[PDB]
Amino acid sequence: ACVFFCEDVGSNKGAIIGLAV
Amino acid sequence: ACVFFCEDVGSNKGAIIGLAV
Amino acid sequence: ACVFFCEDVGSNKGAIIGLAV
Amino acid sequence: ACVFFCEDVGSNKGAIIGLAV
Amino acid sequence: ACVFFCEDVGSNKGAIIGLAV
Amino acid sequence: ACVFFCEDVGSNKGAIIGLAV
Amino acid sequence: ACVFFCEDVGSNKGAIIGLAV
Amino acid sequence: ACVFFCEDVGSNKGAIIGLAV
Amino acid sequence: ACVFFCEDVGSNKGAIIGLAV
Amino acid sequence: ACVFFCEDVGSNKGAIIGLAV
Amino acid sequence: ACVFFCEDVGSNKGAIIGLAV
Amino acid sequence: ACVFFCEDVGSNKGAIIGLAV
Repeated sequence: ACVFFCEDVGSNKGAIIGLAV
Repeated sequence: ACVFFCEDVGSNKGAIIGLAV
Repeated sequence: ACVFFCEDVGSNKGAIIGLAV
Repeated sequence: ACVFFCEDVGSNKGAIIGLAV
Repeated sequence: ACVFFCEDVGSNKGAIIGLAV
Repeated sequence: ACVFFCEDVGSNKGAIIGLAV
Repeated sequence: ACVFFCEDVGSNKGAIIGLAV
Repeated sequence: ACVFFCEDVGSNKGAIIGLAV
Repeated sequence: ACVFFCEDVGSNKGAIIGLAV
Repeated sequence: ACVFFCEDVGSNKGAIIGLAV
Repeated sequence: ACVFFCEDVGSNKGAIIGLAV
Repeated sequence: ACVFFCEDVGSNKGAIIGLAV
């Protein structure tokens, strides 16, 4: 899998986290 | 806006994320 | 302290975050 | 949205920047 | 000086670049 | 192209690498 | 090729960018 | 798990890769 | 706190370092 | 020595790793 | 060995650098 | 100019810093 660096929609500040896809 | 790499306050968690400002 | 990159235990969508250790 | 680290197309410049998607 | 990672307003794609301040 | 961070399929020790996509 | 981080000659606001060398 | 950035001893160039631990 | 990248005042060889702000 | 972030030549793999020089 | 991104102790300086371990 | 990420020889720990060249 790969890590996407995306805003967390489950965060009221749209913090950019790593998403493991 | 800017993206800064910061520890998210308010917790013990120690998470460092991209904050959009 | 150092910046670690770890899976966020508890997160429900396989998140990877910086961590201040 | 996500931020990817990509070479900006269309040029010779070779610039790599954060693209917001 | 420091490098801020910010959207370029002189870019029609808001590409995130390093700004030297 | 963009820099992706993905697991290295085939690698025997769970390696994560940049990938030029 | 390698990712270099260099000042963008020509840019009018002291920009620093990745560069594919 | 976390990603350690370490030389690969299974590489004759000691390339630094992400190790998933 | 956030990771800034700044010139190291005092350093005699134009060093750029992370800075915990 | 320096660490550069480069695509490892010789292959199709597209791996980008830290090279020590 | 590994490279970690850590604040260098012993000072007020707040410098974050790559430590080789 | 560009930033090289190199061990500081004026450091007894060979810490990797950004060198402005």
